[PDB]
Amino acid sequence: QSIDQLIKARGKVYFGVATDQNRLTTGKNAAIIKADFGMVWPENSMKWDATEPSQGNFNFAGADYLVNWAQQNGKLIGAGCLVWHNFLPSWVSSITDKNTLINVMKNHITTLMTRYKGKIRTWDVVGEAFNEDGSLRQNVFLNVIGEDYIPIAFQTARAADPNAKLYIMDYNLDSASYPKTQAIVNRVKQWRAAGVPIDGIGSQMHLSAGQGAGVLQALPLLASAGTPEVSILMLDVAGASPTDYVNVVNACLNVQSCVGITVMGVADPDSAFASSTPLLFDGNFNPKPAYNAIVQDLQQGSIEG
Ligand SMILES: O=[N+]([O-])c1ccc2nn[nH]c2c1
Repeated sequence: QSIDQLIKARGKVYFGVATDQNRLTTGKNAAIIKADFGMVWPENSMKWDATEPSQGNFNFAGADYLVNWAQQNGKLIGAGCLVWHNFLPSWVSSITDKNTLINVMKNHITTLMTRYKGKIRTWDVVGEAFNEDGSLRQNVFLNVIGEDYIPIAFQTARAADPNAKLYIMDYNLDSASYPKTQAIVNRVKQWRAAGVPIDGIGSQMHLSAGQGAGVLQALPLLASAGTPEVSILMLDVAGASPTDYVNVVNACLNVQSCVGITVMGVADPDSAFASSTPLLFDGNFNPKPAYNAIVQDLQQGSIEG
């Protein structure tokens, strides 16, 4: 059974997966994605160091392949991350002039979003902007531009493609009592109050065993920022326990504004954390216990009021 179909039947938008051209042309990835997933994200091909490796020199072959494959196969597309300290070329992080960095950031945003205008459901505009203690991360953007870089990025994105849902994403938002979780909620509330167009918070859920249960409290806390959407991104779970995975899925189901879940890949050998066997399919492309547990969970209705 298809977990995407099953989650749609429970009123959600999608169950998605990260992929790219290499995956689609090897293994059984394309067959599994066609059958079982409803949204794709580029694993690597939309990163800044993939797409703009030197100034104004855009590389779109990989991203184009994924977007076209998704279109041809009737899948939604998410993409990102546009402004991120990760995977950022040294030509960017060496800029010291404020107006230059502002325009470099804006052109990166606008060029990527314009190319795919109208085709992308969700853009992750700003990623990993917070320190663990909840203060803003001192990346090049914060150091050179200051905290206005976040509002500027979102407004620029809204202008470039008003159809897209614009997200901020971060990791270690998996515990309701952790400082980072409350801090992103607080900052997003105040950005939105000031007119900054943040449509979603995406929680990047690279989990260790046993962390699924806590998401049942963290995800509702994230939703309390009042964004129209929240989502689960980059999901994998060390050990791939059915209990962890079912708890994450149920957190999504419990949170009205949660639109869906994206897993970080299809099969274990293709994970960056392969030795932790953290995905839903094994090295034979058979569904693992966790996949089947999710299927059982989604088939079984809850008693609603
Ligand atoms: O959910 N995802 O797996 C995922 C992968 C790569 C991304 N880049 N920006 N957002 C992303 C989400």
